Order: sequence, then structure tokens, then C-alpha cells
Amino acid sequence: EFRIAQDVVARENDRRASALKEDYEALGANLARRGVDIEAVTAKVEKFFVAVPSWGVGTGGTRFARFPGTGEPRGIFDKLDDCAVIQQLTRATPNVSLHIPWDKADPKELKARGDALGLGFDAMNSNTFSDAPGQAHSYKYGSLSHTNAATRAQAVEHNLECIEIGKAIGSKALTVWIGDGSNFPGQSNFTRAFERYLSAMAEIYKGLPDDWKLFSEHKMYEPAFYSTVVQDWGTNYLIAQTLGPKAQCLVDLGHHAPNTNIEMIVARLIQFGKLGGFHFNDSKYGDDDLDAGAIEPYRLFLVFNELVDAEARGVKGFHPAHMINQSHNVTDPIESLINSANEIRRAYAQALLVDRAALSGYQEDNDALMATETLKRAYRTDVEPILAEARRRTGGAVDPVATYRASGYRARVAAERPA
Amino acid sequence: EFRIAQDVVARENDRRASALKEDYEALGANLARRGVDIEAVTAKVEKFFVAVPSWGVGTGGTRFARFPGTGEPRGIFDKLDDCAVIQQLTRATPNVSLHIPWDKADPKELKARGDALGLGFDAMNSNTFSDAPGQAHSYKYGSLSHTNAATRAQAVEHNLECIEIGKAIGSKALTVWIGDGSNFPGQSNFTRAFERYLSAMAEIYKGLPDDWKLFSEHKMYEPAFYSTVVQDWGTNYLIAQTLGPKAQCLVDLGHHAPNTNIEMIVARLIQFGKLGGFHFNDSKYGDDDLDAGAIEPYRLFLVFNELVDAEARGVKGFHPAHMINQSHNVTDPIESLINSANEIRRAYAQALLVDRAALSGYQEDNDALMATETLKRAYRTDVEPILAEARRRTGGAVDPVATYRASGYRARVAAERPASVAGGGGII
Amino acid sequence: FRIAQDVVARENDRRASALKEDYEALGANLARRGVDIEAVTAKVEKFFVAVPSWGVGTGGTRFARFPGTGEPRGIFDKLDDCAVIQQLTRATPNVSLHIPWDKADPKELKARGDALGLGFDAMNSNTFSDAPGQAHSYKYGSLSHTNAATRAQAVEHNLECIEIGKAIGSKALTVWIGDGSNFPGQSNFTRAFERYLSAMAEIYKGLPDDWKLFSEHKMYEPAFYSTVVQDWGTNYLIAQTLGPKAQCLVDLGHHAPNTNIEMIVARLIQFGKLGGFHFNDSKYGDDDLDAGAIEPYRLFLVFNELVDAEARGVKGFHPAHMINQSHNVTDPIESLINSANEIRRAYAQALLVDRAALSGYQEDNDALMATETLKRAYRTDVEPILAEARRRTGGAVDPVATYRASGYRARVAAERPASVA
Amino acid sequence: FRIAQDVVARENDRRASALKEDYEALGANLARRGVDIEAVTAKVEKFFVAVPSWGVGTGGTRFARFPGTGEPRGIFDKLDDCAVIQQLTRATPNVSLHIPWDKADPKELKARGDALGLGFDAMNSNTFSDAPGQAHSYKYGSLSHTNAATRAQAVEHNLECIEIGKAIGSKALTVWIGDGSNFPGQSNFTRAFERYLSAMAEIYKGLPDDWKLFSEHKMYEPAFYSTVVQDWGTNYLIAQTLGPKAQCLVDLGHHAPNTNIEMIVARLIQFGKLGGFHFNDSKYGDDDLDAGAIEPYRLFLVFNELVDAEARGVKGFHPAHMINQSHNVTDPIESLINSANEIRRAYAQALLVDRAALSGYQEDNDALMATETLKRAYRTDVEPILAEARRRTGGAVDPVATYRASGYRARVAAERPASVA
Ligand SMILES: C[C@@H]1O[C@@](O)(CO)[C@H](O)[C@H]1O
Ligand SMILES: C[C@@H]1O[C@@](O)(CO)[C@H](O)[C@H]1O
Ligand SMILES: C[C@@H]1O[C@@](O)(CO)[C@H](O)[C@H]1O
Ligand SMILES: C[C@@H]1O[C@@](O)(CO)[C@H](O)[C@H]1O
Ligand SMILES: [Mn+2]
Ligand SMILES: [Mn+2]
Ligand SMILES: [Mn+2]
Ligand SMILES: [Mn+2]
Ligand SMILES: [Mn+2]
Ligand SMILES: [Mn+2]
Ligand SMILES: [Mn+2]
Ligand SMILES: [Mn+2]
Repeated sequence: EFRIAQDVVARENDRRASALKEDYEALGANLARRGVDIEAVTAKVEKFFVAVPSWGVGTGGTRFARFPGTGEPRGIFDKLDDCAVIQQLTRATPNVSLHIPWDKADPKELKARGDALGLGFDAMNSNTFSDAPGQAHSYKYGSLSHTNAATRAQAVEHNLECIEIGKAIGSKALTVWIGDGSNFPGQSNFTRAFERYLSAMAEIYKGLPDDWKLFSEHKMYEPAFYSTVVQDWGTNYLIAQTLGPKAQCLVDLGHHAPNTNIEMIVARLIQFGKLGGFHFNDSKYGDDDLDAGAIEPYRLFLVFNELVDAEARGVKGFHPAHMINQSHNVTDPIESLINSANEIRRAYAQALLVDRAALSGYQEDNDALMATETLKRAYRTDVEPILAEARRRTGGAVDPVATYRASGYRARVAAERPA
Repeated sequence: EFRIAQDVVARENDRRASALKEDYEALGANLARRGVDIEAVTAKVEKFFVAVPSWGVGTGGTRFARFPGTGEPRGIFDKLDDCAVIQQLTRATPNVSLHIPWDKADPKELKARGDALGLGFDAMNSNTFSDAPGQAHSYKYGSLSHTNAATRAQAVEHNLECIEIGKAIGSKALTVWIGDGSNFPGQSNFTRAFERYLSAMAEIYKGLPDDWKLFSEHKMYEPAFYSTVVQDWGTNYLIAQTLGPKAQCLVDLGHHAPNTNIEMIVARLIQFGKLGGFHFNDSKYGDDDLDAGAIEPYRLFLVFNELVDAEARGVKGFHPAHMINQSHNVTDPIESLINSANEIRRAYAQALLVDRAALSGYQEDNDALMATETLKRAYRTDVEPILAEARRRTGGAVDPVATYRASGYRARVAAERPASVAGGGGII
Repeated sequence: FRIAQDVVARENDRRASALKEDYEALGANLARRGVDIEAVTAKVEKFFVAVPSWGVGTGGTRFARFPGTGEPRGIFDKLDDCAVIQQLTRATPNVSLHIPWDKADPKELKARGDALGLGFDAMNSNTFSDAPGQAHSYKYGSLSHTNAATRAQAVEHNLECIEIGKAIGSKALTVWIGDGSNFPGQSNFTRAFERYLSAMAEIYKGLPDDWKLFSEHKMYEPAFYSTVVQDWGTNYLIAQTLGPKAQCLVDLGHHAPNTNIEMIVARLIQFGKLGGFHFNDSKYGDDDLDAGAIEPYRLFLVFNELVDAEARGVKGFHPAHMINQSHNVTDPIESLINSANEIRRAYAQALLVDRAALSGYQEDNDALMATETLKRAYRTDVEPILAEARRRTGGAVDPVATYRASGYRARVAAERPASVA
Repeated sequence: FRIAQDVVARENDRRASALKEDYEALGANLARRGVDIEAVTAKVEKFFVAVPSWGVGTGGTRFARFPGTGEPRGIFDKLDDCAVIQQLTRATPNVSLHIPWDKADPKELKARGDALGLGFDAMNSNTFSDAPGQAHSYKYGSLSHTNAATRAQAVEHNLECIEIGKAIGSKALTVWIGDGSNFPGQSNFTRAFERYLSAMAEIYKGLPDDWKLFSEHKMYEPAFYSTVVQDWGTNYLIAQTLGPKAQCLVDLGHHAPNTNIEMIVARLIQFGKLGGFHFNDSKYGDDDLDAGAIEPYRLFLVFNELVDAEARGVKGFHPAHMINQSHNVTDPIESLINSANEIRRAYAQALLVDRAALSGYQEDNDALMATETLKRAYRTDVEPILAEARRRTGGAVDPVATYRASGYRARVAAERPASVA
């Protein structure tokens, strides 16, 4: 089925078709002069997918307040319905990331709804950073690394349950992010807490299917404000290496210390085969969870530059999971996810334009200026025509947000859902 | 009234009296050899007070979750009862800061309960960073600087109501902290938003009694994640200078960019007569709101060093409002506030030990090493005996938290108040 | 001509066809967006940024300096090199001098400038290092030093900078000092600032009627605990205290991690104290890297504030624009060329912003479309506009390629002896 | 003896009475706390930290260097000054050399060391700067340079450092390089690291059976975009890859803002790769300030992790301790004296932590009492312990006071020619 009327999509596409043809043909000619086939780029772009977070479909908030908009989803099924719009218009978000227990519901019904909407499911996300109804042990002082054996056991069991749910809907990975840490010096013994965490994760790994991957995710701080067990990529590497071949590291762009060179972390994990996936978003201060590329678009391009270089270097078996992990506090969640998915494809497309042979030459000759200008020649290229054409050719909209607004979807769900 | 039984306080004090006498006498002898009269220090420490936040006695949380403890206060009345315990045991927190509309209630009752508990009221706190039930205009996109005139008017009226409540309870100041800002480049026109904020604040200023002060509080980020209207002390100064004599700047320790020299900001505000007050807490990453001094005790000392320097140079018209502004997510709120107030008095006491004459001499001759060592000689001094003796002589506890736990207060209120439930924090 | 005209023409012709195709395509796209590319190119052709005399030589860190070939031996060699940057980019007609590094007969400096087609921007004083024969050391400070005689010496140095500037055509003095402390207690924050204010008041008295005095803040380095002029708040206090001729200079790399710099720019403009800019890029500290090489969007956002000021009708707004960088691992001339290009790039994109649309989205709190409105401008590849601007004004379509084709570096390497001691 | 024995004795007797009072008072307080002050003093007396030979000379920034009087020039003058620090603090018996700065006949160095009562700690190689006559420049890197001959030259230099070390009593080589990039694209992150690992493997082969190889990470400077060995994660990969003799060196000021450094220390210890420390303090970047002058609690928290290990004697836990600072505005000897003091101070306080009580509060999740347990130790003024340890071992009760009373600085100023009177 189609959440957005096909006639609206056709209408809004035809309205912008002439201009797109002009821009696409112009870009094609420019690229041809640069020895690049625009068709080959568009072909790869229409194959690039990034998962949308079920929890980012509703309006997000801070510890100070939540300001919901109209037609907020009542649950996971409404969320899937809204995710269907993002995929229909961008054609870059075929899979949805579920969060348990936030999205707990009959797995069979979830799969049924997903299939009907043309949506698949990406990595499952466990939640032991908050307490659920009737929970025997609280995670106030931790979960997988809690000092209490029974609490760690309960946390392990929760993760295994997430795996069961995922196996029923077609998910092939479990992402584990916990808030475990301390707010005061001395509250936790750094090493003992990490030892407890490794032991618990070993139990989860033992219950991990052999066609699944286990992603551990580091974060410098929040909710813990003094120390965090899985605080950075170094600790994360130790975890993945210790657990096994199926265990890898997930890199969330907003989880690093100020000024960190994140693209280098990406390169390092790839070199040692532990880059499991990404959580895309942008930020300026902390884990701001803003729309991808809205603050620092070049950094996003530089991360993708390392991914494309890995392919160019001949790295094998490298298929990192791509997921958006954002909070939309002051915009229509659907529009933000739409443009964020767009921005990720934008950075990817520009990375594909880098003249790898030229760059390699400038790197070997230590021609720093031309090496950086080689990256800029790709990054400065406005690939919007490629992104728009890719969408058009695949059933999407030339201008996703414009078509979304022309459809009146928000007003529609606002009337179908409570205030 | 005595939230904590006097027999328990006396008992727990006598149990530690012998050791305290020994430590106090030893420190007194050491200070004497250093030309300092311990009695003079203790006398000033007993008179140093810092306000406790009414909302601080309840367990706090993050956007990810909240894990309330037992006996959580139901409202302002329960909160005042808990604050009374902090004051009784530390004798450093006689005043409480209210937040509206969280603590809205009959002013007469608030004053009556405060007087009965031996508590006064510090600066009022307005709230236009969240929406209340039945509110006509949302603050989602701002309040005092919102693009919608009616929304700014509503925010102004709210602040004026806070002043009215404050006058009725004995308060003499209004602290204004808003989340106003943007999460995306272009969303807000920096200049126009600030102009709107200034115009609205001018209206609030007009409602200030002759003996009141208006404190604007800067914050680098959160809830706004790209830009914030009142983002730093520079913008804050422009605000205070523009509004008038009654307008000053409030400095919250955890509201600055990484590595910022906060003690210099304090000095600058004092120099230009705009240091309105402080919001004490500690942090390591962002506006962590941790227990004061639990992370960087020396920084707290350095801030107080600037305060004592001004307090010693007879800086006239210098009465900065001191307040604790913390969130207690993994401890008993009352215990943390107790030790936080203690740490603040600790930093103050150590600042009092600094040999100002010696320091000035080393500054003039550019003797950096001895200048810094002069501060360290004061900071390295364990003033706990002075803090404990000050509490003992004023009706407090030698060891506040030990006495608190010995009284069984938490278990008591846990049995009198309804149970709470853990839940999310606001992310979804 | 530092670079042979036949080389510039040859390299321009080689790229003319492609430039025509790209410029005409961009023109059509902009026309569809309601923008006149000719109007934008006409404005870009007139955007100038000053080149630092000290940036034409290779820079270094406290750990090492690795000079290249043909390093300029003095200010005259430096001006000759700056002439190359102006000839090829046509965006750097003025040079910033630093005293005493560039001390020389003002008449000779002026004569060399005129001969090369170069002017002089704001003068820069230096009381963050000791020169020979100095009666007092600046080890513990200069304008804010505890010793009155030392402050007096620093004041006289700044006045000498003004005298030199008056003779060569300069109209402003930029004052950046390292004054601060490395240890808590070493300095009395307030007294040090008062000392600074008194000294600057004396320097202000020496300013001609049409001159400006720019004070520059910096969070740290060389002082690692406190710095007298540490941020824009202190800087504003200085400017407001000194008078109408005193304004603040904003150096992009002098702010705390994560600082919203573009907002500082907006605040200073609102209160009429934005004197000028020191452009460069950075990732960690005051890295002094080529402008826009690290965070091109931030550079655009700063220019967005500058263009908005013009749109709001701010009167008498003529901020000074200067590049302040250190080239440690590249040919200084090439980096300055591309840095000047990046600055014009950000400026050009700022001009493309549909502010009519932006104002509507801001009023309606449509954050998504507001940010997308800025992005539609920023995502636009304005290189064809920059290249055409150069073609029309005697510059090179591809400045660095032309510079390399000219063999200029090898030429000066053969003419200039490398320092041995 | 660099410092006259009569001066040391005189300045000790002058402060003996007060010390007796303070030491006894602290001893009584600790006894009421179940702690034997003597056990602490005995351990403090044996805690040593190496002094950098280059640390006794005045340091500077990229903007300027302001030398003091009697600047030591050459390793011999430097060792003479280092001897003063050891004589007065008794906490710095070993000196760390830096090659080629300290190049000299090994037999002569060893002889001078023995004569002054000084030993030698880890050797430090230098491939972050170019020495005269050098065949290949390190401008674009050293061990990870793209040019094979340059990497070979860097490897040979490090092997030479090992040979010098073997001749003087050293048992480790610390490798810190500036290798990195200033621009995105300049370096291929992975290939540069591959080259580094291969080059380090060659240096590893030259290590005697009882030697250690310490690689040191640094976020930035001299590289301002990326650094090959940028953090502890990369450092761990290096040490684990090279072998048992390879470990990581943690320099306090080489981390990103807000980093929890004590956790990094704990992680390295758990995996047996904590080779040693480079002590100093900072507020902004790699400020290289006097240890504990800015954040004394952080220093204590680092030592809390060390003592937690020293108490149990963890496998592979025998960290080398070294001071790595730059003294730009103080007498280098005085700063090193007080820095070594602060290091012993933090160690002594960490020794006071009631581990049993702490472990209990950690298991019960009593965060408030757990942190208060650390504070009870940290708030304790251990100066009497540090002073008594010095007095009992031939040092000075008040090191800096004795240093000034001796007139040493004026003495060496009279023996050493400055650049200018
Ligand atoms: C939504 C949650 O946010 C995190 O990035 C933690 O900040 C994690 O990846 C998800 O579980
Ligand atoms: C509790 C609130 O927190 C703030 O510090 C803002 O972060 C403000 O001072 C109070 O209103
Ligand atoms: C080159 C110098 O560098 C500064 O930016 C200070 O860091 C100043 O503007 C100039 O004097
Ligand atoms: C003195 C040098 O400084 C470093 O810390 C690098 O910043 C290194 O450890 C030493 O070689
Ligand atoms: Mn994430
Ligand atoms: Mn996150
Ligand atoms: Mn506050
Ligand atoms: Mn706050
Ligand atoms: Mn500058
Ligand atoms: Mn600078
Ligand atoms: Mn080091
Ligand atoms: Mn260093």
C-alpha cells in the first residue's frame, strides 16, 4: 500500500521534472569532463540504504521538556506507518530499527505490518538503561555490569529476549548500548565493572545466532557523568576482540569527546575488522542527536570517505550496518528523517566522486594541498540532481519534503490520532 | 519543629566529640604557627549560607530515565520538610529557592511552613522552558524571545507572577533561565531573537520592587543544541548592563564551554558590578549537575578565592546570592545536598586561609611559583574540623550524613509518602 | 609581473571551455532560483581579504620548523610573494605588516607596495616576544605587566606601529598580546585587566581621526591558565571602555571547544564592535590551518551573519578581513591562494541565500526549511563564479595550477639564500 | 654536593620544630583512622619519578622563549641542575635523556651521572625535528613517512638511542613522534599506521631481553588534523601488535577535553600495557604545566588507580614514572622540585584510602560514601609525611626554601654566559 497518494507523488514530480532534467544533464556533462559516469554513481546511490529509528518517528525531548506536535504516533504500528512514508518518498530507508521494550508487540504482527508496508527490520536494540513495569531489579546502578548478580542475569535475559523477537521479524543483529557507569569518583571500580560487563556480554554472545552480529556501542558520557563502562572506541575494541568474530563495534557520531577525529576511529576499526556499523546524526556540543549533516556536513563526508577508501584499498567482507539515530525535538520527525537520509546519501555520493588514483598520488608525494583539494573537488560537487533522479527512478519524490507537505499527511494522521 | 530528633543529634555529636576536639586543637595550633586565629575562621564559616533548591530534594533524572528512591516528596510542602533537615544538620542552608509553577501554592502557607521549619526563601525561579496544563501558548520554539508577541507576553506575565509570589513570601530576587535558542543553523536570527529577549526582559524589570534584583543566567547549550540566546557571560553582561542597576548575572558552574576559566568570569563580573549570584554544582562533561566539589574541588576553591579577595578588599555593595543547583540521580538527595553545602563551606574556609599580603607580594614581583604555592598552602589545609565545629556550635551535626542515616529519616518519610515508579526521561 | 602574463593566459585558455560550460550551467540553475549570477560575480570580484606578511614564509610549532626552498629573507621578499597571490587570485590587494618583524623605512615599504600593486591593511604590534636592546622583557606581560616602565615601553611600541602605518597607508592597529598567567594566583585577574585598560587608553589617544584600534581575544596560548583578553566578553568590555574607534577582532581559532563563533560575530555587530576577522581553520586549538580546509560550513555560517547584517541595513559596517594562518607543511603561497579562494567561496554562497524565504521560515518557526534554505546556498558549487571573477580581473582560472606552471618557487629558491644559523 | 650541606642542615633545623608538631599531629589523626603513618612514610621515601634532562632549561611556545639566568646548555650543565632536584627532594634519582639533544660520550655521561648520584631512565628518540646534515627530512613524518629511506633513517636513529641507553644503564626507549597530517586527505590513515607498525617492529627487534619499548599517544600537535598515534586505543593496538616488551605511555596532557584519563590508566593496567606516565598538568591543551598546579584531584584519582594496583601487584604492572613539563615562567629547578612533591603528595594520599571500606561501598552501590571514602584520603594534608621523608633521606624539609637560601641560581648564572647581559 501507499501512505502517500501516488497521484500526489506523480504531480509533485512532474512539477519539478524539467528543472531536474536540466540540472542532471549539466552535472552529467561536468562529471564526464572529469572522467566520471554519472549513471554509475546514480546506480550506486539508489542502492544505498540506511535504517530509520522507530523511536525517532515521534517527537523527542530533553530532561527539561517534551513539546509533542500533532498526530504523534500512539505506538510501534503507527510508527511503522510513518516510516513507510519516509521510505516511499526517499527510497533510502527500507528497514526500521526496533527498540525493546518500547516497541514490544506480537513479532508476527510486526512482520506482517512491515511486509505490507514494504519495510524490513534492521538491528534490534536492547534497553537496560531504564526500568520497565513489573521489573524485578532496577537498573538505577547499572545492568550488564551491575554489582548484583541477579540484576546482571536479568539484563542478559532481556537481551536474549530481544534476539528472539528479532529472529521472528528478520533482524540479523543486536545492538547493545547501556548507560552503565558512575557519577562520582570511587563509586565504581573501573576494572571490576568492566570485568562484570565482559562476563555478561559473553553470555549474550553465547546465545547469539550464528547468522547474527553483536554490536557494542561506546559513549563518553550521559546518563553517567563521571565514568562510563563502554566510554570510547578503545574499550569498545577490547570488548569486540574479547567476545568473538561475531562481535563488532558500533560508532555513533555524537558519542565522542570534543574535537575527536572520528573518521580516524572509523579507519582504525576497519583495519582491525571491528567496524560493525554506524549511528548517524549531527551535533555541536554533546550527544545532540540532530539531523545528520545539519551542523558539520564535511565531517559526514570524511567518514564516508574512509568507507569508500576501504573498498578502494580492497578490504573484503566489509558491509557495515547503517542506521540513523536522532531525536527530533523541534521539527516534524518525518521531514527530519527524510532530509537526514538524503544527507547521508549526499555524503556517500560525494565520496564516490573522489579521484582515488589522483589522491593516492598526492599522498605518496606528500602534496598535502593537492590531496586535500582532491577531496574538496568531490565534496564541493552538488550531487542533489543525482539524489533526486535516484529517487524519481525508484518510485520516490524529486523533492521529498515538498511532496510530503503537499500530501497533507501530517494533518491526516493528526485527525486519526489523539491530541 | 525538629525533623531530626534532638537526642539523635546530641548522641551522634558526643560520639565524635573527642576526636573532633583533638583535630580542632591540632589544626588550631598549626594555624597559630601560621599567624591565623582558627576562631576567626570558624566565626566566618558559621555565617556562610547557600540556598538549597526545592526541586533538589527529589530524585532527578536524564532524558533516558528516572530512578526515584523511596519517600519522594509529593510537592513543595514535602520538599520544605526535607530541606529543613539539611538546614538542621548543616546549618548552612537556612533559605530555599522556589521554582514556579512546580512549587505554586498559597503564599501564606509557604511562609507559614517556612517560619515553622526555620527556613527563609531565596531567589524565585521562573519556568518558561516547559509547558504547563491549560497553557495558551507553547514554549516549544521559545518564550521571552519567541517570534510570537502573544507568547512573549505570556512569558512576561508568568515572570511577573513569580515576583508577586516572591514578595509575599520574603524573596528579594527573580532568576531567569530559559531554554530559548535553536537546534539548526538559520532557524533563528541571532540578533532579532536577542532583541526580542531584551525587550521582554525590560517589561519584567519594570515589575521589580526597589530592593529586588533580576538575575539572568547564561548557558552554552541544552535544551538548545545549535545556539542559545543567553549562551555565555558576554551576552549576559550585555543583558544586565542594558536592563539596569537591579539586573545582574548569575553564574552556574556547569554552564560553560569545555576548559573555560570560570573564576576569571567571576572576577570580570565583580569588576563591573554585575555578579548577581552563583549556582553551585560540579561537572566533567556538560551541565552534569553533580554534587559540588565531587569532581573538581580545586576549581571550587579558586572561584571562592576570587570571592574572598573581593570580600576582603571591602568591595562595597557585594552580596552575591549563593545557591546550589544540582540533580541527584544516584544518591539520596538530602545526603548529597548536605555534603554539597559542606564542600561549599570547605572551599570558602580554605579561601579565608590565603595569606592575601603574601599573595599580593608574589603577584607584584611576578613570583608565579610562590604565588601558586600561597594558594595551595590554604587549599591543602584540611578544614573539616572547622566545618564540624561550626555545625556543632550552631545546633548542627559533627557528621551530618552519619546523623541523617542514624535518625532513619528516609525510612520514615518513605512510610508516610506514596510510592513512586521509574520511567523514561523525555527522549521519547 | 611576478608571474609571466603568457603563463596566465596559457593556463586560462586551457581551462576556458570547461569554465564556460560550468559557469553557464550554474547561471541557468541560479536563474531558475531567481538569482542573477552576474550580480553575484560582480560582488565577488570586489571582495578582498588581507594577506599576512608573516604567512608567506613557512611556519612551525614549538617542536620544529621545516622550511621549504626559497623562503623570503625579509619584508621585501615577502611583499614580492604577496604580489603573486594578488596577481593570481585578485582577492588580496592588501598586506598586513607585523612590527618589528617587518620594520623598514616606511617610504621604501610604500614604494615597493605601489610598484607591486599592493596596499597595506591593519598594522600588527608585537609585545609577545623580546626584540634586541629592549630595556624591559615581556616575559611576564607587556601592556598589563605589573611594572609601569614595561607597560610604558609596550605603549611606545604600539605608537611606533601607528606612525609606521600612517606613513604607508594603513588605517588600523591590531593589538594581540600573550599577557596572562600559567598558574592560579600568579596574576590578580582584575588588576591585570585594569593595567591593560590604562595602557590601551594611552594607545587610543595616539590614533588618527580615521583610524581604528582592534583588540583581539584568545582563550589560551602562550598563557596556559588565564589570559587577560581571553574571550569576546572581555573584548567587548575593552572596546566599549576605550571609545568609538576601538573595536574587537575575531580570530576563528581563538575560541573554546564547541563555541558558537557565528553568534559572537552577530553579538558584536549588534553593538557596533565587530572590528574585523582573522581567518583560518582549526580542529583542536589555534591551529592556524588553511581557511575552510577543516570546517567549510562554519566559515559559511560566519559569512551568513555578515551578509545578514547588510540585509538588515546595519550602518557604517565595514569589518576588516584578514587571513592569519601558519603554513607548516605546504608551499605558503599556494595555501594563501586557496585560503583566499575559500573565503570568497563562503562569501559567494552567503550571497546566494534566499533571505526573503529565510525570514518567512524564521517567523513561522519552520526550523527544517530555515536550515534547508541556508543549505541550498551552501551546497551550491560557486567555483565557476570565483574562477570567472579571476578571469575578468587579470587573475588565473586555476591559481595554484598556474603558480606551479610558472615555476615561481624554483625561481625564488635560486635567488634566495637559505638561512644557515 | 650541588647544594652545601650546611645550608640544608640549617634550613631543616629552622623548620624542624613545626614539622615535629605537624607530623605527630597527623600521626595521631591517622592512628585514630587505623592507619600507621610510618608505613606510609616508608613507601613515600621510595617513590621515584624521573626528571627530563630538557626540563631544567626554560621552555617556550611557538611565539617566544624567555630564558632565565644561568640557563643550562648541554647535557653536562643539565645533569648538574638535575642533581639539585634529587639532592633536595630525594624523589628524582634518575634522569631521562633525549637524543640528539643530549648527545655525548656514553662513558662520560655514565661517569657524570655516577658522580652526581644520578641514574638514567628511559631514552627518548627525536624524529619530530631535523638535525643538521640529516639525509632525509621529517617534515612529512618519520616512522610512518611514505618514503622508505626516511623510515629506515628513523628506525636507525631509534636503534642508536637503544645503544646509548645500554651503555648508561637505561632499560627502555620511549617513542613519541609528530607523525600525522594537517589536512583531510593528506594522509591515508590506515596506510600511515601500517607503515608505522612495520617500522616499530624493526625497532622492537633491537630490544634487549630486559628492555621495554614505550609508544606514546597524543591527540594533536604538531599535527593539527590527524595524528598516527592519536589516542590510547591506537596505542593499545600498537603495544599488543608488537609484543610483550611493548607497552603504552600515558601523558596526562595528551587527551581530548574532558577525557576520563584515570579510566584509561585502569584499562591499560587490566590488559598489562601500562608502560609508564608522563606527569604534568594542563587546562587547555598539552600545556605542560607543573604537576597538580591546576587539577590536583585528577592527579590523585590517577594515583588511586595505581595504588589499587600496587597494593595487589597486578601482572605486568611496574610502570615507569617521568615528569614531562615545560617551565616557561618559573625557575625550572623550583618547578621540578614542587612538581615531584605534588606527585608524591598524590601517591601518599592514594595510600591513605581505606580500600576495604571503599570496596564495601562500591558493592552496595553507596555512591556518596564511596566518593567520601576517596575524599577522606584526598583531603588529608600529607605535607608532613613528604617533608619528613625528605628529612630522613638527606633532603630538605622545604625544598624550594632551601634552594633559594643556597643562592644556587645566582651561582650558576655567574658560571654560565647568557645570550645577553
Ligand atoms: C536511542 C539510544 O541513543 C543511543 O545513541 C544512546 O545515546 C543508543 O544508540 C540508543 O539506544
Ligand atoms: C534547574 C534549572 O537548571 C538550570 O541550571 C538550567 O540548566 C536553571 O538554573 C534551573 O532553572
Ligand atoms: C600571528 C599572531 O597570531 C595571533 O593570531 C595570535 O595567536 C595574532 O593575531 C597574530 O599577532
Ligand atoms: C618533550 C616531548 O613532549 C612530548 O610529551 C610530546 O608532546 C614527548 O613525550 C616528549 O618527547
Ligand atoms: Mn546511538
Ligand atoms: Mn546517542
Ligand atoms: Mn542554573
Ligand atoms: Mn543547569
Ligand atoms: Mn589572530
Ligand atoms: Mn592565533
Ligand atoms: Mn610526553
Ligand atoms: Mn607532550
